[PDB]
Amino acid sequence: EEKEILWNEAKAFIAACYQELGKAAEVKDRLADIKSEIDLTGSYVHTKEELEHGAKMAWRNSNRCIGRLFWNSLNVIDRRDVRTKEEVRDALFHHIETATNNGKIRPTITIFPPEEKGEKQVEIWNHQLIRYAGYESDGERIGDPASCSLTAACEELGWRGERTDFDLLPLIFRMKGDEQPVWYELPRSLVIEVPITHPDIEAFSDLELKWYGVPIISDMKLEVGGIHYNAAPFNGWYMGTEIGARNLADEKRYDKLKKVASVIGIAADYNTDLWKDQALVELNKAVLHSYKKQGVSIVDHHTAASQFKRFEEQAEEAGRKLTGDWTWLIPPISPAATHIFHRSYDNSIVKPNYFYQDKPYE
Amino acid sequence: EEKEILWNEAKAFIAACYQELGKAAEVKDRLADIKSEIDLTGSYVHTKEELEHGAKMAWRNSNRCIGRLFWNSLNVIDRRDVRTKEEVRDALFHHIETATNNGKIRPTITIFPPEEKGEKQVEIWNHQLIRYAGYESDGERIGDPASCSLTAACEELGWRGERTDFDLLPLIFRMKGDEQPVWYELPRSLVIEVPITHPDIEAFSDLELKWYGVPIISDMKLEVGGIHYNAAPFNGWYMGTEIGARNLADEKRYDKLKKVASVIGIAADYNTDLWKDQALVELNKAVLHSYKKQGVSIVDHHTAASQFKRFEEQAEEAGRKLTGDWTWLIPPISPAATHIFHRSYDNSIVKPNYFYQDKPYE
Ligand code: HEM
Ligand code: HEM
Ligand SMILES: CCN(CCc1cccc(F)c1)Cc1cccc(NC(=N)c2cccs2)c1
Ligand SMILES: CCN(CCc1cccc(F)c1)Cc1cccc(NC(=N)c2cccs2)c1
Ligand SMILES: C[C@H](O)[C@H](O)[C@H]1CNc2nc(N)[nH]c(=O)c2N1
Ligand SMILES: C[C@H](O)[C@H](O)[C@H]1CNc2nc(N)[nH]c(=O)c2N1
Ligand SMILES: [Cl-]
Ligand SMILES: [Cl-]
Repeated sequence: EEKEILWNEAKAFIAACYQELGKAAEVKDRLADIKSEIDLTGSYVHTKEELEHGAKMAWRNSNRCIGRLFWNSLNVIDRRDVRTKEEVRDALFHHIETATNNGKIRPTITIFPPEEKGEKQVEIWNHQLIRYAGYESDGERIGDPASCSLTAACEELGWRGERTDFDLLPLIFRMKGDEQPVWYELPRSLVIEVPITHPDIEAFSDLELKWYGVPIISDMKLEVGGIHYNAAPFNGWYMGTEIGARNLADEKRYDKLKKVASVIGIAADYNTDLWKDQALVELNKAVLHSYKKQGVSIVDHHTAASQFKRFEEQAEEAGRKLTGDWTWLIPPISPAATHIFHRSYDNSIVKPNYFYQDKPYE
Repeated sequence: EEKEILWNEAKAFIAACYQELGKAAEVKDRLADIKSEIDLTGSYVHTKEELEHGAKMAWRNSNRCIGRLFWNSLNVIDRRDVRTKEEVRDALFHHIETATNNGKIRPTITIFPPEEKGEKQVEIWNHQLIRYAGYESDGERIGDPASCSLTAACEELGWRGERTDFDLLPLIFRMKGDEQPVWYELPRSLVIEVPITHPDIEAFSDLELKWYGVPIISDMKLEVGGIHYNAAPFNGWYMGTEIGARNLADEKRYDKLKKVASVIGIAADYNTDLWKDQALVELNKAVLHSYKKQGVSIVDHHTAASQFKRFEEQAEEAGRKLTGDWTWLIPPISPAATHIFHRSYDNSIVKPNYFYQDKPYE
C-alpha cells in the first residue's frame, strides 16, 4: 500500500508539474524512470526542477495563506546533500542570513533530505527558526507562553535562558541515529529585531516592545509527489496584524492591550468605549510604522488582501481552481473592510502542500 | 409525502417541546390528536404554549445569532386570528410600538397565520418593518442600496419617496386572494431614530448620520413542528457593529469611512496608516455612545460575546448540543478579541428555526 500511495501521488504530481513547466512530452519517460526507481529502491529522487516547482505549488495550494500572489518567486535552496549536524546548523544560519537580506526579506525555503521509511533524516524541534522563549514560575509568566513547552525541553538539554521577555531560543534539532537533539545559540548578528514605536505617541516606547524581523516556519512537512520533506523551513515577511493583533495582543500571548490603552491615554474600564479595539488599531499602526522605519519588509492587511484578490484573478485566468480557508484568510482586525470577508472559498486540500506534523517533544 | 414530512416534524417537535416544558406524559395523547387532525385536515394547529415555546426554540437554534442567551425571554404575540389587511397593518404597528417600548427594547415576535397548501395567508414584502429606501439615478446613489429593488417595487405601486438618504419605506404586504400588495406609510411617532454623534469629536455631527432604533426582521419563515409561518416578524436590539461596521461602513451600503476619516482629522491616503480601521473604531464608538445617550437599547460586541459565552455554558449544563456558524458569530471588528474567534462551532441545522424564503418581488 505504501509504494502504491507513492506511485499514485508521483504520477499526479509529475503530470501536473511538467504540464505547468511546458514539459508534457517528457512525462511518460520520466514516469517510467520513476516507477522502476520505486520498484528497486522503494522511493524516488526529485530533479532540481521538480523540487523547486513542487515547493512553489505547495505554497500556492496553502489554503490559509493570504500571501500567495507571490508563489512563483519563492527562492528554493536544495540541501538534500546534508549529512552532518554542523551542515544542518550552517544551512539554517545561511537561510536566516539570505532570507533576511538586510531587511528586504526574500521568501525562501531550504529543503533537507526527506523521510525514508517514514524515518526522518533531520528532525527540527523549533516552531520557527527565530522565536522567543517562554517561562512560567510562581504563577508568574515571562516571555512568549506559546514557547513554554519547547523552552522547557531546551532547558532539559543544558540550555539556560536569561528570562527576559525576549530570549531567543537556540536552534534545536535531532539527526537520524542520535537519541537527543543538539542545540546551537543563534548568532545575534544574524537576527534583525524591530523596536516598536508609534508614529505620533512618544510614550509608546515606554512599553519596550519589540519583535523579530523574519518569521521562518520550521516545523511543517512539505509534501511533493508522495515524498515527505518533514524538514523544510520557509519564510515570507509578516503581515502586521500577526504581530499587532495576535502575538502582542492575545491574552494567552504577550497580552499587551491594557498597557497599550494606558500609554495611548484611554480608559480601559468599559466595553462600550471600545478601548480594546482602539488599542488594537494603535498597536497595529505602531508595528507597521516600526518595521517601515527600520527598513524591514512587512505588509498591512489591506494591501495583503488586495494582493490576494490579484491571486484569485490570476488563478481564474490560468484556469486553476482556487482553494482557501475563509476563517484564516480574513484578517483579525477590520475583516469586513476586505473583499475576502464578503466571498466564500473552497477549503479542499490539494497537493503539493505544507502540513502539520507531530511535535517530537511534549 | 407532504403529510408524512409534516407528521414526522410534528412528532419530533412535540416530544422535544413537551419534554422541555415538563409535560412528557401528555405527548402520547397530543400526538394522537395531531395525527387524526392531519388525517382529516391535512394540517394541525399549535396550542398557544407550543407556538410560544416553538418560537423560542427557533431563536435558540439560530446558528448565526450571537444574542441567543436571552432566547427564553422572547415575547410572543399570537396573531393567527387576523383575516384582513387592516388587522395586519394594525398588528405590525402594534409590534413596533410594544417592541420599541420607549427605547427599552423588548425582544418580540408577532406570528401571523401559517401557510396552508404552501399557500401564504399574509405575505410581507419588507425585509425589516423599519428600513430606509434606496435609489439610483444618473449613476448617483441616494439612501440604502440594499433597499433599491424593494424601493423600486413600492414606487411601482404608487408610493413615492422624498429621496433623502433616510426615507422610511412604507409597510408593504399582500393578502391571500389579492393580486397586489398594499402599502401603508409608517406613522413617524412610532419610529425611534438615533442621530449619530461622537463622545469627544464635535465635528462628527457634520456627517448628519442617523439610524433607526429597532431592527425588526420581517421576511424570514419561522418553522415549528412542520408548520410554516412565513409571516412572523421578530426583533431584538442591535449589536453596535451591525450599524457602525456594516450598514454605515460597507462600500455597497452607506460607504461612510472616508467621510469619517475626514471629520476625525486623519488622512485617508495610505493603507499602512490603518485609516479605515481607525475610522471604523471611531464610528462604532459613536454609534454606541449615541444609542446610550438617547436611551435606546444596544449592545457592544465584547459584551455580546460574553453573553454568548454564557449561552454556551448554559447549553452544556442543560445537556443540549450547541450549534453555531463561526463565520457569522465573529464580530466584524476586533474578532480575535472575542472568545468566539478562538473556538469552533457545529453548524448543523436544528428545528424549530428561522429560514430564508424567496422574495416576492425581483
Ligand atoms: C511573502 C509573504 C507572506 C505573507 C505576508 C504571508 C501571510 C500569511 C499569514 C498572515 C498567514 C496566517 C498565519 C497565522 O495566522 O498564524 C499565513 C499562513 C500560511 N502561509 Fe503564508 N505568507 C507569506 C509567505 C508564505 C510562504 C513563502 C509560504 C511557504 C512557502 C507560506 C505558507 C503559509 C502556510 C503553510 C500557512 C498556514 C500555516 C498554518 O496552517 O498554521 N506563506 N501566511
Ligand atoms: C436581543 C438582541 C439580539 C441581538 C443583539 C442579536 C444579534 C444578532 C446579530 C448581530 C446577528 C447577525 C446579523 C447580520 O450580520 O446581518 C443576528 C442574526 C440573527 N439573529 Fe439575532 N440578535 C438578537 C435577537 C434575536 C431575536 C429576538 C431573534 C429571533 C427570535 C434572532 C434571530 C436571529 C437570526 C435568525 C439571525 C440570522 C439572520 C440571517 O441569517 O440572515 N435574534 N443576531
Ligand atoms: C504560530 C502561529 N502560526 C501557525 C499556527 C500554528 C502553528 C503550529 C501549531 C499550531 F497548532 C498552530 C505561525 C505562522 C504560520 C504560517 C505563516 C506565518 N506568518 C508568516 N507571515 C510566515 C511565516 C513563514 C512564511 S510566511 C505564521
Ligand atoms: C440584512 C442583514 N441581516 C440579514 C442578512 C440577509 C438578509 C436577507 C437576505 C440576505 F441575503 C441576507 C439583517 C439581520 C438579520 C438578523 C438579525 C439582525 N440584527 C439584529 N440585531 C436583529 C434583527 C431582528 C432580531 S435581532 C439583522
Ligand atoms: C477556531 C478558529 O478557526 C481558530 O481559532 C483560528 C481562526 N482564524 C485564524 N486565522 C489566522 N490567520 N490565524 C489563527 O491563528 C486563527 N485562529
Ligand atoms: C461569505 C461570508 O460568509 C459572508 O459575506 C458573511 C461573513 N460573515 C458575516 N457575518 C455577519 N454577522 N453578517 C454578515 O453579513 C456576514 N457576511
Ligand atoms: Cl508568528
Ligand atoms: Cl440591519
